[PDB]
Amino acid sequence: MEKYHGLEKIGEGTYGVVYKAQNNYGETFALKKIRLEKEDEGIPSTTIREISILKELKHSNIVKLYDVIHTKKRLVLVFEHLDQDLKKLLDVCEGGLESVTAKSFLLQLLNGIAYCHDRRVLHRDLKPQNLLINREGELKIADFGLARAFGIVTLWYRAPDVLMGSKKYSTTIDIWSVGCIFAEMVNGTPLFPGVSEADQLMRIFRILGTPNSKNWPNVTELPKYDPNFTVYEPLPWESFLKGLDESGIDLLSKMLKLDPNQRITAKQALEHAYFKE
Ligand SMILES: CC(C)[C@H](CO)Nc1nc(Nc2ccc(C(=O)O)c(Cl)c2)c2ncn(C(C)C)c2n1
Repeated sequence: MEKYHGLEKIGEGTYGVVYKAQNNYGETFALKKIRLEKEDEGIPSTTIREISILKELKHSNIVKLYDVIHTKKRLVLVFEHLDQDLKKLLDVCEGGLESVTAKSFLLQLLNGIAYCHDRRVLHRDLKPQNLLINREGELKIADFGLARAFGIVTLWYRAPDVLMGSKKYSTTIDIWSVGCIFAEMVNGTPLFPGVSEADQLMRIFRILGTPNSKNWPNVTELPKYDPNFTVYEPLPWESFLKGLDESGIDLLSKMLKLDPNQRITAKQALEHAYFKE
């Protein structure tokens, strides 16, 4: 427990409970105590190695990992502390964020993602709960790389190929989640708040169109593709987006391509005219 005190529970995060604490030097940290489904199983050395490599992620928009504390069927990660998450901010912003704010958060999110992607680190569970925000307006991403170590459930940010059973390593999956978060920041409200896997696909297809072999070649190869999906035409973007100019809609349309091979990358998104304005 590397001598920390004043453990204050922030709440229950994705892989465990998070506490604000101070060290014996009086500096502030966030401690994540990893929840172990099978207490007896123990954490293998390969897992400890996969988490510790994440200390090498040093970027102004990635939450810094300082330490990995492993003692006796107990696993604690020491991170920098941030004061809020984007979910808690969006909860008190009626209608969503001002255009200048959403653009500033999207830029920072894509920068942090570009950095990890260049190192072949995936997130795969991006959501407003893991986009942390300080009082200076700086956005930093939490939990990048942890899905590789660790694998009720929010489906709202999951790409349709993942929902249909794709399992391949791919950077495209995080870009879908960014597009869903972008729309949430401008609309106020989540874009595809599904209640199950089947309903999550339906919410997506109702807005963006049911996929087929012509608009997504090779879609029929996904394990849970269903040749009976209801057929929905795509809606015009202007009709379910608000407070976004032409460039913003354009950028958003590129992140929400159903076919992952046509989806914009993080670095491509950072070059888009939306950010020159
Ligand atoms: C749900 C919890 C566990 C949380 C939000 O994602 N995780 C969570 N919240 C943090 N900060 C706060 C502090 C206070 C509040 C508040 O409620 O006022 C919130 Cl939401 C976040 C935080 N800082 C570093 N980390 C690392 C551990 C990465 C954090 N993880």
